[PDB]
Amino acid sequence: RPRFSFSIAAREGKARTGTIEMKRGVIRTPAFMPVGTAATVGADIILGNTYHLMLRPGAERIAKLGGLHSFMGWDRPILTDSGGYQVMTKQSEEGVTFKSHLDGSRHMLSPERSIEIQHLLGSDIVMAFDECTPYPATPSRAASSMERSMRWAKRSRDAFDSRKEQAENAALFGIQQGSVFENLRQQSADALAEIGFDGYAVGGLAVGEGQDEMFRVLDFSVPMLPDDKPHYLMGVGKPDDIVGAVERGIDMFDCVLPTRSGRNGQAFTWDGPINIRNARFSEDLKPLDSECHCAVCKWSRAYIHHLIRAGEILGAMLMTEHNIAFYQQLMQKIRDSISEGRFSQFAQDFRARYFA
Amino acid sequence: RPRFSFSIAAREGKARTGTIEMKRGVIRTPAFMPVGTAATVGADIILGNTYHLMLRPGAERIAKLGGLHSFMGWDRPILTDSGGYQVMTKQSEEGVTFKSHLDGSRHMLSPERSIEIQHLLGSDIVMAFDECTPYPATPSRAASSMERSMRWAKRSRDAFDSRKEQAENAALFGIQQGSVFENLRQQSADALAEIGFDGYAVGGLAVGEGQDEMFRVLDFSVPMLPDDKPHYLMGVGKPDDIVGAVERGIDMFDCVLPTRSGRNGQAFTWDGPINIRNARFSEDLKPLDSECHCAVCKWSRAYIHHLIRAGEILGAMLMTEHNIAFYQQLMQKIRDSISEGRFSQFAQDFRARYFA
Ligand SMILES: Nc1nc2c(CCc3ccccc3)c3nc[nH]c3cc2c(=O)[nH]1
Ligand SMILES: Nc1nc2c(CCc3ccccc3)c3nc[nH]c3cc2c(=O)[nH]1
Ligand SMILES: [Zn+2]
Ligand SMILES: [Zn+2]
Repeated sequence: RPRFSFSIAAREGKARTGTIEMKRGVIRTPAFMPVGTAATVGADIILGNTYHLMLRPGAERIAKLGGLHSFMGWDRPILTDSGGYQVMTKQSEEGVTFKSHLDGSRHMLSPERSIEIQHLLGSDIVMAFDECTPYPATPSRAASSMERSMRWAKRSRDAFDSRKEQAENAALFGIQQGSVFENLRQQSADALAEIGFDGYAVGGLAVGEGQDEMFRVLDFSVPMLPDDKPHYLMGVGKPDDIVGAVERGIDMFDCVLPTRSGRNGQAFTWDGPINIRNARFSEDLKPLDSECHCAVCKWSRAYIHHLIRAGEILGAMLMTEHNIAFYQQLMQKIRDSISEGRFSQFAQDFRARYFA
Repeated sequence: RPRFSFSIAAREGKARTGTIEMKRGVIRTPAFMPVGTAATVGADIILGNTYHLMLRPGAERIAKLGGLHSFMGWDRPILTDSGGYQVMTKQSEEGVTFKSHLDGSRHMLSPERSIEIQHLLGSDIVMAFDECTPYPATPSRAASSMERSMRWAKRSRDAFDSRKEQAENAALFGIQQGSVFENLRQQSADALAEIGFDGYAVGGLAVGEGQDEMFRVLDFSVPMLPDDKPHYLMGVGKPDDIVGAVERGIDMFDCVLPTRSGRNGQAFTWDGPINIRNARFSEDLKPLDSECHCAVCKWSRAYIHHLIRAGEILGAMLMTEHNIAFYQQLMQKIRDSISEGRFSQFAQDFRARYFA
């Protein structure tokens, strides 16, 4: 396999389905990328949590232990974020400084240090070091923030290219910013394409703007990115957010929801989310989702309800496994429907059932 | 398979190894019986938690859902306790009354109601309704308590025999009491044998007495029980407690330790218990136990350490899976060594390593 090759196998409207080939494995797109620590080692790529890892146990320590693949027992691709979003504290053109709440140790984050940390973690897809602009933002502040992120994007590119093992075996994604403003999104896309990256992320969304505004921003933002490269929407999202983002040309997704909801009693089903702790499930013998193929859907809603209400860790684990599996089944149905030219119909059918 | 058949295949000293045949499966002895809600569905029999189940969701509701086997997705034998130990509040010759902290509902427990609840749960091994005598106890109070438990044992026998489906398909164990007093233990054993049960439990231990006292009580108590029937030590115990109890003729065990320790960072290993949260494991690449065959022993001590320190539910789940698996590997090595006539040597080797 090559270091990085993205090929589009089928299209329907703005939606695409295809593959990213990397040395450690093939990623089927559109892809959902789950938190790597969420369950036992389906997903083609998992996330490492750069910000958490640089605090505990530290990037150098992870490298001493053989890198994240050996550490987590996962030999397929891993994507890491650049760490600044999670941090953001004192910011400047050099980077961000912050104090660890874990032990008071001081940490600097800069484009160069972010790339170095991700190199030490051994991730396969490295994110440029950006500034996630807060929402809402004025045009002036969004522009200043986006401009700093583009200078940091070039510094991330150079730092990545200066590490031969990283340049030859990993891939680097640039991150578009610009808040909700079309002209800043265009300026950011042009700056990123002039630098050149392996894939392009749409950053600065899933920050509280709501689905309508998010879709409006995707409508003009995704076409600004190189069509022949993967498009990664960071932090998105609920199942209906994912369907609509694929309809707007997104290829890759991550979201805290499947694992967070799995810890707070919420299960995703084709009939929408349910809170399994509710008394209405105490005698419900149907599996979590009727059509779900996951291992949990052996276990009834009644039993999972019981486990969670009883405080048993098994309950939260089964809920999390189901949610992660549901997201991957969603992505499989998206990929198959695009490939078969029936994605528009799938999206309509999905939304009628999910919101009924 | 018969309703109940216990056969002893080999002996070494007071230790025995063999099988209990029941309609739903064969139980290899000496057996460890794990909490059924502890992990996904090795163990030959699991425990139901009668006291918890009669409060949530209620025995009638479990029966409406098809009984515990269907509810928990476990088609092999299940043992249930009689519920009074866990309850013990107002006590009398009729039984015990108590108020549920969950919803203030009033509940009575009597020998008849305890047997009925266990019938509704559908368990395969039913415990007689006893009074677990507190420790320490005076001879007079231990005697009064033991005498009440023997009257309740006969009432449990009669209630069990009056339910044809239970009498024909389940088994009933009587529970020896008498605190630490040899003459009361003898009186209790004689009373139970005159009633007649399928197996005999040694109750009233693992209540704070310490291993020396527990072994002293087993030394004279286990020989009082019918030799050709299984001997169940309730609530025991740490791995070294189990080894010494097998050396004294016990066939069946249950204990909260594997799951409790799995939730508080403690892992059982052949080199003794370790607290995985300790910083000394942050860079330890060895699996939880070096010789352990469980699935966790793919994962290093360093990674499990990280997961638990990071608050990830996956960490507690892997710890619990390892501990349950370690207990079953312990029981397998006990059974094999007795069968091969090398159990005395195994016990010596186990204790030298476990306490080194
Ligand atoms: N670098 C960066 N990360 C974002 C994340 C975290 C994604 C991430 C990837 C991999 C691991 C953890 C987190 C966002 N989450 C929601 N909205 C987000 C926006 C951004 C953004 O603009 N920039
Ligand atoms: N009925 C009874 N139970 C006991 C338990 C719970 C065993 C149990 C079995 C199955 C499920 C839950 C609990 C004890 N636990 C520690 N020491 C114990 C003593 C007794 C006892 O004397 N009587
Ligand atoms: Zn499922
Ligand atoms: Zn193990």
